[PDB]
Amino acid sequence: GRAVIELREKILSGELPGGMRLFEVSTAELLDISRTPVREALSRLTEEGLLNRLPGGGFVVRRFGFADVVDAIEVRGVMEGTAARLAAERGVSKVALEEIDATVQQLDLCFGDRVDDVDFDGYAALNRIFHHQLAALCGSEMIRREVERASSLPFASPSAFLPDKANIGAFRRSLRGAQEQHKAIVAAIVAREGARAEAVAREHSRTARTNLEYMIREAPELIAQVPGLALI
Amino acid sequence: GGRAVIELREKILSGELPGGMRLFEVSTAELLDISRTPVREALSRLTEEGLLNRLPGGGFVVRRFGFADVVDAIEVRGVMEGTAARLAAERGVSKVALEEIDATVQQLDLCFGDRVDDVDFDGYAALNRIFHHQLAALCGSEMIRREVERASSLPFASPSAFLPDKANIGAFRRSLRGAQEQHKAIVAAIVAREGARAEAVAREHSRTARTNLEYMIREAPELIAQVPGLALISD
Amino acid sequence: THGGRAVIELREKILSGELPGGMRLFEVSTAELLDISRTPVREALSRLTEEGLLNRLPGGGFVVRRFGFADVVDAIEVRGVMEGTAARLAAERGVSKVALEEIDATVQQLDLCFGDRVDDVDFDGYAALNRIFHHQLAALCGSEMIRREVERASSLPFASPSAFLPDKANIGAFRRSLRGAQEQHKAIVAAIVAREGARAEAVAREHSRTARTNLEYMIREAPELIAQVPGLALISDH
Amino acid sequence: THGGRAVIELREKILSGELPGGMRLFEVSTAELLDISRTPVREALSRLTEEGLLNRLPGGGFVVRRFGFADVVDAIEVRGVMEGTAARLAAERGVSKVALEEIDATVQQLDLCFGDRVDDVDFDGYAALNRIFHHQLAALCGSEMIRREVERASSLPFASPSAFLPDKANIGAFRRSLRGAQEQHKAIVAAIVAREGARAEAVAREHSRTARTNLEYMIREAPELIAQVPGLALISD
Ligand code: NA
Ligand code: NA
Ligand SMILES: [Zn+2]
Ligand SMILES: [Zn+2]
Ligand SMILES: [Zn+2]
Ligand SMILES: [Zn+2]
Repeated sequence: GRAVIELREKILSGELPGGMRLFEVSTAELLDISRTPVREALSRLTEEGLLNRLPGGGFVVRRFGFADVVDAIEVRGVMEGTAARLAAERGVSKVALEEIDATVQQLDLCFGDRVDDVDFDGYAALNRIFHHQLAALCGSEMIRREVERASSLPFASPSAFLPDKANIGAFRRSLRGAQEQHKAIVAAIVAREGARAEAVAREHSRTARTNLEYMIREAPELIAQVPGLALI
Repeated sequence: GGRAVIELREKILSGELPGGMRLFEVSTAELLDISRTPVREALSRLTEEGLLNRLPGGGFVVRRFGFADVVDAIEVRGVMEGTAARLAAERGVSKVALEEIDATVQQLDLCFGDRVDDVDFDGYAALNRIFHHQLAALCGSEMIRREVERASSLPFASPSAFLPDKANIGAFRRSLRGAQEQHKAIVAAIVAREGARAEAVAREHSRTARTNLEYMIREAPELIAQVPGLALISD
Repeated sequence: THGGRAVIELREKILSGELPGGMRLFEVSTAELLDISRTPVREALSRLTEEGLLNRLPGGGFVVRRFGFADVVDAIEVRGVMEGTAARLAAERGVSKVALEEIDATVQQLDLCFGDRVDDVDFDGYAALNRIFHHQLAALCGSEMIRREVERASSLPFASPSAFLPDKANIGAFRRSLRGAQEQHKAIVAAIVAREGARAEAVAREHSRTARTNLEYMIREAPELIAQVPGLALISDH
Repeated sequence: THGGRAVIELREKILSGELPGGMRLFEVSTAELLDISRTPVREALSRLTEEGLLNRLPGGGFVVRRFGFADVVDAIEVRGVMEGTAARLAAERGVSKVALEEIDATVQQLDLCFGDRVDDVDFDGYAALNRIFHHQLAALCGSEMIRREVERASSLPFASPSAFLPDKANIGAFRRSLRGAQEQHKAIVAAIVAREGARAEAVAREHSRTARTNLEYMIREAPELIAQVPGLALISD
């Protein structure tokens, strides 16, 4: 319920920092909520990967460094590469293929005549749809939920490195190449080219890594706009 | 908490608590005859393990599995183990971690005799668990170790799942020779910084469990009941 | 040399379709047709067999090799596979400071070909520097055998890295495609520096799909460009 | 034919190391050495340049190509990469019922070369059937260009499937066993049937990568033997 939302907000803002131990009574007091919803909130946020359970009881706010962000992006890329390869090997229905191709055609409409001209917000929304469609493309529920789970951490999400404030020249310029990769993923799946589909979908996740590296080096003010990046 | 986890897992895997059954901490506490505090932890831990799903309106639901789920889970474990192998090959491995896994590989070789059938199956199964735990931790990333171990958390996704004690038969002992050659190649590829090879061999290695599953279905159906949760699957 | 001149002339006659696919060639008849001595012709026939433009027949003579669209696509695929091999081996084995500095310089020069508009691309400069980049990539791991085999896989007129970048292909659609191709050049070098062999191989192999896309664009949208790629106009199943 | 006999004799002399790497060969002096006419010697020297055993010199004539241990390893690497490509393309494009039946028959026949003990292996039977399996794999996708390039990548004596099998057998050089090699043959076919291109490429590449581990063990651990082995004696190191 609302206990999950409030607790999640306090973890993501760094208010409850990594390594902080949390107990049902002391957390219920901190949030000013009953123990029953707090119990559910602590357990749900362990399942989400924001907290770890301690031996002997209680919870601890999970610590994330830059290396964890890079590894989580790498795991999303590996899992998205798996969804793409399995769709290419097993085949995709006419309908599912038509839907993902429609999203790709829609994403092309985000790009103007100059290298800088990109509808950043439209791209970010359509990009989420494309990645959800790719995760479900092979028709396996197990694959879909594992791909979605690898994309569940705030900084591991496909549109995590495209926040509203990152609508700048350098990030927009990068989206052209990223969209060419969306097209190649679909073309490889259609052609039953599993190795290519996996290779492009895995490489595509290096765009978020390259963006993260740009935020660290050239635009540190952007770090705070990425969900989860306030935890680092 | 841990005892509640064990008992609840047993009741799900036996089909006593069938797929689609809604569970609550009060009714589960009553059924297991355990306090609600350990039950609450057991329900949440078994959601993380993938045996239960949380319901939006409260409570939990026992997850249902088909043959396709078993095959996909093994595929995901192999993909993740392939990732651990590639990252250890690209990033490098400490002298100590390398010495430890190599010791496991040397001990695994001692399980094989002169005849194709002469195989210490039980020794192999125990050392195989160690080898796969060492591989998950090899690159030194806690995030990778955690995600590889999670991928191996389903009863049928585990590296040892398709090596139950009763599967100690000719056909299985013969297959272990090639599986051991794959363990050696994984370590050799990592040492040589050959990431593409390390990933390819570790991913292929997981196909051994898929072949074992297919052998159980077609040639030895009596073995199905030896793999946790496999007997419940109807397709 | 007399041998090298016979090679040039004979290659020109094969690529123009003057000596069509399936035509049987012998020393005497080739020497007569080129109006050159038998000694350089013998060398030219053997060198063009090694290049893949002729096949040896059981009997001492040769035959002009016939190519279809499937051959063009497979040749580009083999180049991408071999360039992916050169990239992976450079990433696994390591690259010398000097070789890395040289290929980084080519990548930096290639970036200078791109302007502010998606269309603003120095096409001719890109085509020349692209050849250098691909020669440097073939030699990057330091193996002579690998360099030799990668170069051979890039030896057909339509399998070469700048085959699908003829001077007349300097049009909007091609200039826009070069931006993504250059990002791939950068990623190949970055993956090699990071010892990321799987990534290096994946990007280098994907990079060769740019030529395949250029080919498909020539067939569907710009048929006038087909005749600009050596030997392409001969192919009847485009 | 006179030409073909000159090719065979010259190839034998290069492979044995009798004509070592770096040795310059000229038409008249080579014709005198082999005791053969001018016309067949021209064909032999040109054919062996096309095969990659000789290189042409800038001023005219030929030179026996030098191969060191690093060249052997790189040639096997190129072979594995090309065979991995043949396997992946067969898996992606699909194979006919007939071609699949033929290659599966070869795999079943290869099982017949194994006895109850690890050392109980019919090496000569295995070598012959293995060559067939690799020829069938190269042609499986139906592309003449791919078939041709895979065969070219497998043509150097030390990169050829089934090369030096009795020699490896003598010294226990099957570090990756022949049973493991046969399990890889089965997995290649199974991956192609299943349209699993990434798996087919990975297993076919590993199949050759492990063949190089075996040949490395031999060259390094048996130097006293390789100087008498045709196809290895020519190695310069
Ligand atoms: Na409950
Ligand atoms: Na309800
Ligand atoms: Zn995307
Ligand atoms: Zn294992
Ligand atoms: Zn290029
Ligand atoms: Zn073989």
